[PDB]
Order: sequence, then structure tokens, then C-alpha cells
Amino acid sequence: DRINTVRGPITISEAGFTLTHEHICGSSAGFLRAWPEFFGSRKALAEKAVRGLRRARAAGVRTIVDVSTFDCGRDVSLLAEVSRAADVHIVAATGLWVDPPLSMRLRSVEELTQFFLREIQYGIEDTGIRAGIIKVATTGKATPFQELVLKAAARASLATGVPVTTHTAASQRDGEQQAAIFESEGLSPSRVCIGHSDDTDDLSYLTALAARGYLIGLDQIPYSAIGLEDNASASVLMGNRSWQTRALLIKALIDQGYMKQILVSNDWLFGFSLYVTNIMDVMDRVNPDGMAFIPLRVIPFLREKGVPQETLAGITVTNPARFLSPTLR
Amino acid sequence: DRINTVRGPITISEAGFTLTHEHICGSSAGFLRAWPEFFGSRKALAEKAVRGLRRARAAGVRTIVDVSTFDCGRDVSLLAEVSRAADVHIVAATGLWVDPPLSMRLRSVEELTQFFLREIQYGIEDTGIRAGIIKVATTGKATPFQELVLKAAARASLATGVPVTTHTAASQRDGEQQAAIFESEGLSPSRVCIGHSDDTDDLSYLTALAARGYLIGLDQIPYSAIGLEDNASASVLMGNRSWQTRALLIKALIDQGYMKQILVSNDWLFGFSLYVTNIMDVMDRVNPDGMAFIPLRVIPFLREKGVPQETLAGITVTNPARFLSPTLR
Ligand SMILES: [Co+2]
Ligand SMILES: [Co+2]
Ligand SMILES: [Co+2]
Ligand SMILES: [Co+2]
Repeated sequence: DRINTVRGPITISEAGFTLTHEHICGSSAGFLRAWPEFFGSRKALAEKAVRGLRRARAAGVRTIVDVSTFDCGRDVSLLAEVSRAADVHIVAATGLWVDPPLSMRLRSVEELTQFFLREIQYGIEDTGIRAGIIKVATTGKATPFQELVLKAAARASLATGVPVTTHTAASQRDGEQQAAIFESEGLSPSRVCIGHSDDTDDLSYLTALAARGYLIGLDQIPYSAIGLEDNASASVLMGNRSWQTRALLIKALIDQGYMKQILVSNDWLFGFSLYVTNIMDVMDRVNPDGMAFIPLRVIPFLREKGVPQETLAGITVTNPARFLSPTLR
Repeated sequence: DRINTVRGPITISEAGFTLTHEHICGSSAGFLRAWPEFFGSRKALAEKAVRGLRRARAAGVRTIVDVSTFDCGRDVSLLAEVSRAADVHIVAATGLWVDPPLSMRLRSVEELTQFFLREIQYGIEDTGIRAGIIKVATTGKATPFQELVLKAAARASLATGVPVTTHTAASQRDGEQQAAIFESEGLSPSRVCIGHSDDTDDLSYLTALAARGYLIGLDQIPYSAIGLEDNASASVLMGNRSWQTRALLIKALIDQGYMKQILVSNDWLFGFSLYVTNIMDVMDRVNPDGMAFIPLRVIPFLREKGVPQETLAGITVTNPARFLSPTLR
């Protein structure tokens, strides 16, 4: 029926063209509040985000999913503010990313489940803003704590119908262990997106997941450190393949007959404190289109390579709606 | 000649009997706001904290220094709220503890100096509340990042006259390396307290630092896991020496001529998310006096051993006043 946004519950039909993996600000918990000058200021960060969202909107984007968790420095009232100013829906996330603090690392699976459910059914902090997605992450084989997080995510999903989205190291085929763990919890693959899947050339790894009912997150399309290979921080972050190479996996998955299982995005941000301090400037130099990269560059590129209009709109409208709309299957 | 508190600057006289290493809540950045139900509720924690402070105040305490940092879950507005309600002065801290998030770990010594100076000179978050102390931490030999934190603290202190206080593993003799770094930065030992120094009975270690002019933090006096031996968390946290063993070190340093270098405290808290879930309950079971433990139990203990009121007054009033009052020397 309805989807939780930072401005309240909306009908599925209001989502329209959705980017399913983005960030307003990728930071750490409390870091934006304690040190806004890292980002110019809170106001300059907010203005920059509103500019970016209005540009993506002019290009046809109606909704983004901010998959920043607690430990990724999600600041939900910032998300609320830029949503209202830009008139772009924003779905906020719960879950845990790859930098949980000690107060999280020491929690049991039952405690974590209570936490994730809190931010979905009760709200995030004291904002009354409720998460419409759960974000989790592994980086290679899951640590014992990550195993907890994945189970807690599956359980929160199973109690609410809110889907799970993942950060992976696709090159190490993380999606296979993630999926094995999600299924052990009785979670339906149709409530799970295996993200960062565009970082691999292995089309078999992808179609198998797709054939199992999972969604495939081809969500870092503009990421490439070509031309700046000596920037270590950009190189680890963006890798060494072209955006066209990343974008061509969309076509490949379509040609295998799995367009229904594809979600595309930019994984873009407007502030970034988690690498070298000017990583955001370096990324903006790589992709001046920001979040409008998908509608402005990827969509025409794919149409030029022969992909039908109906298909590109199914991937950017139908699939996100079917993914976000609350269900157990 | 004034000390910053959460309710504004106070005179030296107003500080009175001061506990120099305490916590309202030991947690992680943003944890209390994201998950207050871990602590019953923010209201239940506040009320416990307020009752706690009123009790300490009835026992003679006028001021506490909350040495919770950003990454130790400092919530300065909670500190401001409980300070007003109980009419106990609270000095807030800057610095970093042992759990810095990625957004902190990637920062340079120059950036860390900037952030610490922000919190001292500009204010904590958007509160306008200024830190009156810098807290740093090592656990054995400093990591590459902890070296940067220590250097940045020395520099911040050097620019403001605001003192530095440390978390140590006393058994690893951390004070010796902390001192060497601090001195290499040209920071006066009179502006530094080497904390958690009561965890060891190594007097040659303590008197060497005390001889250099360092203040010695005997700050976990009520910590003892005697009785609850099989409690995993309580033993690691509190060790196996009785409180009277910890307290005797105070008398030890007095008798070796160092009463002016001694600062005493409980290292007590009213919420704690950094160990097993019910750690606060267990600790309250050990020390039902809370922050009143120092004035109600430790002070009379020393008095019975023949330590004059004049000497006790100097340790609990004069010493904290000389320590907190801004100076480079
Ligand atoms: Co990611
Ligand atoms: Co992301
Ligand atoms: Co400590
Ligand atoms: Co402490």
C-alpha cells in the first residue's frame, strides 16, 4: 500500500522514477553535527544537496533511496529538509554498515533486531521519521558480527515487509554467502537487493542470483578512477573500469531475460567524510552530473545500444515500486 | 582564570569539591539519540543521572568533569539538562577515546587539532557549549592514529591553556609514552593528568611521572570484581583489586611527597553501552554509592588512616582548581 519517506508515508504510485542506492551525506554517526565545517557548513551541504536533487529531478527522478545507516552518519532531519526544498521523495534506511561502533558491535541478534524494528515501526531518533529500507554490508566473508546483522535484517524484514539492500565486494561473490544466510532465516529473495554488483565481470554470478529471485544492484555506474589512477583513495573506491563497462552489465542482464530483477543507481553523495578529506571534490570532477548521471547518461547510452524505452522505464519505475512496496513475497 | 562548564564559565572558587573523571553516559556517538530504549529511555536515564548528582552533591560534590568524548557518546545537551536539574557543575570534554569512527580515523593531526579547538573555542555541536578539558586514550603502545590524537591534544592545549587528561592501561605503563609524546610537543606536564593510574600498584611508575610534574589520576577507586569473579565483562572492566587497595595508592603518593599531583574520582556513569547489556546494573550492585563513593567512603577511609582534613581538602578542591583553570604552565 504505502512507503515510509522522510516527509511521511506516500502511495507507491507517487514514487515514480526512483534511484535505489544513493546518499545525501556519507559520514559517521554524529559527525555532521559535531563537525559541520568539514563539509563547508551544514547550510552549504544542504544547499549543495538541494541543487543536486533539483537537477536529478529536472532529469526525471522523483524519488531516491538514501541507504545511509546509523553508522554511515545518516542525519534524517537533513534528509527531510532537502527533500522538502527539492521536492524529491527520500526513503531513509536502517541497518548497519561496515563501521559499527562498540555500542553496536556488542549487541546480540535479538537486540539488533529490536533496533532495526525501532527505526522502521517507531521512527529514527526522536524524529518520527520511519525507515523504508534496511541496509546491510559485508566485505568478503562475513565477520561474526556481520552474520548477526544479516540475520537481524532478515528478521526485521520478515516482521514488516520492508526490503533489505546490501553492500558487497562483488569480486569475492559476497552475494552468495549473504543469500545463503538470508534464506536460512526464511527470507524471500524478492525482498533482497544484492548491491555493488556492477563491480564484477562475472555474469554467471549475477544471473544465478537473479534466477533465484534476488534483485541485482547495478548501483555504482559512474564510478571510475581512470585518469586519476594514482589517487589511492579514489582508486580503491571507484576501481579501474569505465562507466560504460558498468552500464553494459545492465544490458547483459536484460539480454539474459532478467530485466525484472535489475535496480540501477549512482551511489552518489553530496558530502563524504569517509576517505581522503577532499574525496567529494575528486568524485565531482569524475562525474559532474551527480545523481542525474543515471537519467542523463546511462539511459540514453542504453537506448543507443538498442534497449527498448519500455524496458528502461520498467527498470527505473516498476522494479523499485515492486521492491519497496511492503510484502513478505 | 575561569573554567567552562555546560552552563557557562564559573570562577575557581565556584568549582569547589570536584570529581575529575566521571561520565553521565558511556556510549558511542549518536547511540543515545538513535536507541534511547537501550537505557530504558532518555527520560529514565536523565532521571537516574539527576538523582545520582543530587546524591553526590549531598555528599559534598559541587563539580564533575564529564570526560566523555565524541566517540564515547558525549551528549552535551543531556549534560546541560542534568547539570541544571541537579545544580552540579559539569565540565564537558573534547578529544577522542578508543573507539573513533572512520570519519575520525582518516583525519590528519592538523584536522584533529582544528576539531578539538572548535569544541573548546567555538562550542560543541550547535550548542555553543565549550569543552573545558581534552581527553585522550591509549591501550598499550599508541597506534599510528593515537599518536596523531595525542599530538593534536598537546597543540590544542598549547593554544588554549585547557588541560589534557588520559585513559591508560596502567599495566602497560602507557603514561611513559604519553608523556614522551606530550613533551615532544612541548606541552607542560602541569597541564596533563595520566588517568587510570590506580589500576596498578607500581609506585615507581607513578612517582616517575609525578616527579616530572604530571598529575596522577587515581580515578576508578570503586572498581573491583571481587565476588563476581565469573562475570566476563565486570572482571575485564574492574579488575580484581579491592577499592581499599586502589585508595591506599592515594596515601602512598601523599607519603612520598606528591599530594599536589593527585586527582581522585570514581569513573562512575549512569548509562553504559560499551560492555554486556546490563553492565550498569552489575556496577551499581558493586557500588550503590555511585559518585558519592569518593566523598562517603574513600575520604573517611583516608581520614581513619591519619590523612589530615587539610590534605584531603587540597586533593579534592585545590588540585582540581589548579588543574582546570586555563594556563600553559
Ligand atoms: Co556500499
Ligand atoms: Co552506498
Ligand atoms: Co577510560
Ligand atoms: Co572514564
